[PDB]
Amino acid sequence: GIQKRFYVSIDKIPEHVINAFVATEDRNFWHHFGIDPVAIVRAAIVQGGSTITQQLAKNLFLTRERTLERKIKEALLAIKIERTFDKKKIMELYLNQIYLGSGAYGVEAAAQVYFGKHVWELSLDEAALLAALPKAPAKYNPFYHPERALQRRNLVLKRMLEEGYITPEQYEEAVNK
Amino acid sequence: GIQKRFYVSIDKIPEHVINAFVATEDRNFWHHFGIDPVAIVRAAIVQGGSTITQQLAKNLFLTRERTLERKIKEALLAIKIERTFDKKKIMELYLNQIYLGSGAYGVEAAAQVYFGKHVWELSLDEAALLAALPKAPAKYNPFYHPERALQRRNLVLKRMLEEGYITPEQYEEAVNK
Repeated sequence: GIQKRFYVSIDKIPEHVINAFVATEDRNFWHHFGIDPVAIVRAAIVQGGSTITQQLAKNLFLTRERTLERKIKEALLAIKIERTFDKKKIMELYLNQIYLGSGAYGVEAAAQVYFGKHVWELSLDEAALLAALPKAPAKYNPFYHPERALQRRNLVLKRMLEEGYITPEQYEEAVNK
Repeated sequence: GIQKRFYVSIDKIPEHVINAFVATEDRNFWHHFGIDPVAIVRAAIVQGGSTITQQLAKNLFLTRERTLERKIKEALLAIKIERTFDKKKIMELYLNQIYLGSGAYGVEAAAQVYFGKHVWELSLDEAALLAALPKAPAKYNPFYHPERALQRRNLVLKRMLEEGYITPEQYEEAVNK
């Protein structure tokens, strides 16, 4: 098996993990149609970028190209995908394919590599750490950059708090874990 | 909802339906890697064509193009998909997106439109009918071409028999339903 090991359906994935990934990478994921116009504009201002669906598309290309052309092929695919499968399913696929450093593909493989346990056994702070990796697994890998990894984790937590996915009490406890 | 209505996970889909689709469209689906070299060659001889994974890719393009270029973009996607998700999952996705005529997308929407019931409530002969549609939903639609639809159904049954997915007794009973 290439790395197609450890697939877990959406219904067995913690609300905290889903929310951590949404708040951090595509805050308005549940409502757009593949691409986020507002996000794209609000991005120009100050970060920014793609939607979860786009990141999923980006990884369906056998090649690792980044031209402007490819970015459009991604957004078109993203849009078509959104017309074919629902949000919970897209979230499921995305979460199980995403590279999270240390040879870990998907939330499950990650939960074990980083916390010796199952994704559904993860705490809030443990979920926040996974969501902080996608941006750059190698730059924020807790194994050798526990410092950048840590602050980016608390940043995800701060994001989740702003989205209302967790309470202030829940926030204070997590950032100190 | 566009048509993203009626999604059913692989584990709730009858062995007869899966097998009917495999035997008919990608006999050696469980063992290839996205494309089937032997199938492609054995195809030239006498039919032939793509793998289930390829058909899935073909439908992730917002456009309905058929150039040689697009056929290659499909096979590359197919190959990448196979390296990302396992067979049972690919089968799940494919089966839920495939157009089967009469506005029906996926096996579920099909089971209802054609047999007023749920995919898991389908009989062997009912499963054989669904597998006969992908080739040309409009050419074999039971609603207006019950004649072509019928013989192609029995052809799927004959295929399933040859693959050993059903017994001779099971075959005789179905072709007469």
